[PDB]
Parts: sequence; structure tokens; C-alpha cells
Amino acid sequence: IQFLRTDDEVVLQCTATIHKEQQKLCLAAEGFGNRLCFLESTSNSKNVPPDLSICTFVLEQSLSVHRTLLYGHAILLRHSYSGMYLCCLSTSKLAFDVGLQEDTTGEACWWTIHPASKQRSEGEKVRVGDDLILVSVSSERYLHLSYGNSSWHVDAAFQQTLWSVAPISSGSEAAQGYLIGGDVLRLLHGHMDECLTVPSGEHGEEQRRTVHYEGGAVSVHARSLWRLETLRVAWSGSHIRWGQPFRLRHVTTGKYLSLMKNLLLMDKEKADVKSTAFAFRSSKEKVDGMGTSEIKYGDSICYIQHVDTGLWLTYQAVDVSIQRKAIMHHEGHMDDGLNLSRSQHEESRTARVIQSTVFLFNRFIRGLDALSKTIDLPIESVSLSLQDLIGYFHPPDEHLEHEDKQNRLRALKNRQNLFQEEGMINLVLECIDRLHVYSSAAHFADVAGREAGESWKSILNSLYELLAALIRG
Repeated sequence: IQFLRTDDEVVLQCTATIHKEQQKLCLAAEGFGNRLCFLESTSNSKNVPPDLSICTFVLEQSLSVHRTLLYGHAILLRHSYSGMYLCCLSTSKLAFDVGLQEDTTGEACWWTIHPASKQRSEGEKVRVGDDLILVSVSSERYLHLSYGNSSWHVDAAFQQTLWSVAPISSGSEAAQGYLIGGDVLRLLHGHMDECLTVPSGEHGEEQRRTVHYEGGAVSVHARSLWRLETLRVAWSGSHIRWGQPFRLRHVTTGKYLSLMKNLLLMDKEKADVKSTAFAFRSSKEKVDGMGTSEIKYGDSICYIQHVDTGLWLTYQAVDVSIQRKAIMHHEGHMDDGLNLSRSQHEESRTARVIQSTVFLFNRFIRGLDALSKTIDLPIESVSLSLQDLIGYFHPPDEHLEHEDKQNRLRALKNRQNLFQEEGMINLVLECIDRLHVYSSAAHFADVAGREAGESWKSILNSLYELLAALIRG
């Protein structure tokens, strides 16, 4: 029986009815070019990996109207995926939209926690697996589950929804330097200065599915980053222990490492447990809460094992083809030992930004191609993504202090490098080329609709500006 404390990470869950069956849905948001919260299912996990990373919130503050959450407290929920804050927005007749904003000033980002039943009282400690009611301080409406146009949405309304809080991680008891569920990391043969990765961003989607080890500069690039995702929901951010099963998500392409007898990255929808579950072992020799920390970054030598087969993740020596292909084998090599290395928050965020940008721009491009031959043409998301991307690359305002300026400048070079290495310049150029097929905003509108026509020039101007950001000194 555990209590919630600040700096704890949680998923907010509600129960809904789908195909006449109660399914538990999780509160989620992206925050890259979309601010609105939505709902993420945890169904069929034995066959479809859940996307827990967009659903995860950190309990940042908790006060009277690390500290234990009490009923009656106002709390501030930091979305882990974006660094933005759950808030009651002023858009939507009597409901408001719920989403993310940067600004924690004002009452909009604050939520009071209330008993679901007489079982709990104000000032009492919030227990893990207590069903909560959450009230917006700014609007006095409940965090609410609603039905509309054949789907479930989240809004702020004067009707109640019970939310359960599932604990993910507890930052106040996360041992420093140890592997934690949901970590973004690299996997290295340190002696070889090689890391586990996939072919570069100048190859197409189907060409980017194969996995190999590569030395040199990839060890600071986005394509060598992986997210480790455990099989459980509750305590998905607990310490990883030897032999505990997990999936490895390739961040920059979103695909999951899978065994067919070859290794291949597979779409979410194809990523079943038997083919995608691996574990760390400390050699190849024949619970609830954070748990005991066991696997140390930099220090532990780790062997990756496929669970259903027992086979070892290993390499194929180069025959007398430069790079060593990743393969599965019952013996492997005496120097198979992986050294784990934790991703910096910056490169980690940038890799996630790139993967959602690529996904959105690819939809945009496919929409444009369909126009020139029921079309999905996300003009609004494209426009907002481009505004966030241009902010992401904003040069430090000349008014900042020295080290504050130098740190932003260092961060900017890293973002530019990572984007460039993932082929983002050519992606931006391909969007420009497709929009340039049109003579004018009116030409585009005649074909794609008024709204599209009214964003043609502004999207183009943003693409040009982003391009300039992607190459400036």
C-alpha cells in the first residue's frame, strides 16, 4: 500500500466501453505540433505494444488550496514526452478542451484531487490505485471522459469521471546511474567503439529496418537511440533487473526490434511479445515498486537474450560489407558484452521530435501526391509543427546572460546536427517542391480547399525559415 509523492511519474486511467467491453484508457498527448490531450488504449499488449511514453505524467507540485499528495491539494502534471503541462484550455457548449501548455502561471495548469468515495477525506493521503476525481482550478470543471463522433475524447466538463492513478516510476527512489524502464539509451561494444543501430536516414523506410553495429559518429546521432519498454504498465519505470522481459523501440523510426531467424524492425501493429521480448543477462551461463537496482550504466556488461528462443543477440564477423550485422545465435561471441549508455535529455527529445516530424511530413507529402493524381492532408498540424520547429531552432535572444547564451548555442548545434544526420533538410526540400507545384494560394485552394489555400504561403514561408535554421552557422 503506497502513497503518491511529488516527482513521481504516473498514467491517468479511466474506464470506457468499447465493443460492449470495459477497457482502461490512458490520458495522452504529443505536444509536437499538437497540444490537445487524447486517449491511449492498453489493449492486446500480448500482440500490440502500448505507447506508454506519450501517456506519462510527472507529479511536479502539490500544495494546499518530495511531498506526499493529499486529497484537497492542487497538483501540477508535467507531461514527460513534451515537458509541457496538463491544463484546462480556453477553447472547445459548457466543456473546455484539455491539453498542454508551457506556461504554469495562472490557474489553468492546476488541478485539485478529490475523493471518489466517502472512503477518503480531504487532507488524507492519496493511495496508489485510489480512484481520483480531478477538478480544474481555473474553470471548476472535472477532468472528464466524453463520447463524440464514434470515439472517446478528454475534456473539462461539469460531469465527473473517475481516474485511477497507476504508478510508473518514483524519481525519489530511482538509483542514480542505473537502468530504469522507459529509458532512452545506446548499446555499445565499448572495446570496438561500436553501437547498435540501423542504416542512415538517406535510405528509405523499408531499407531502415535492418539492424547492425557501427563505429564512428553514429554514437552521437539520433539513429543509435533505443527506448527500453517493459511489458508491465504499473512500474514501467522501475529498475530493470536481470532476466526481466522488455521491448526495444528504435526511437527515430518508431519501430520495434523483432525476431522473425533474422532480426528485423517491425511496426507497432506487428510487434507481438514472442517475437519482440528480450532480456538482459549478466553472463551467458546456463514484483511491485521500484525494485532493487541491478544494471548500471557504463559499468555492467550486458548480454541480450531473446526470451521465447533463448538465443543471444550477437554480431556477424565481417567476412573477407563494412559493418557488423546484428544476428541471433545460441553461442555468440566472447566479446558480445554490451555496455549501456544513457541518452542525454536534449538528444533524446530531439530524436523524438524528429520521429514525429518525419511521420507528419510523410503524411503531408502523401496527401499532396494524392492531390496531383477522403485525402488525409493535415494542414493545421503541419502549420503548428512548423511553428514549434522554428521555435526549437530559435537563436538565443541577444539579451540573455553569457552561459545561458552559450548553452543555448551548444544545444542548437546538437539539434542542427541530429536533424541534418536524419535527412531532415531533404525532407523539408521535398515538402517545398510539392507545394511549388501550385502557381498560387488560389490554385492550391481550388484543389485542396479554402483552408489549405489560406495556409499555402505561410507553410511555405515556415518551410523556408526552418531550412535556413537547419543550415545556419
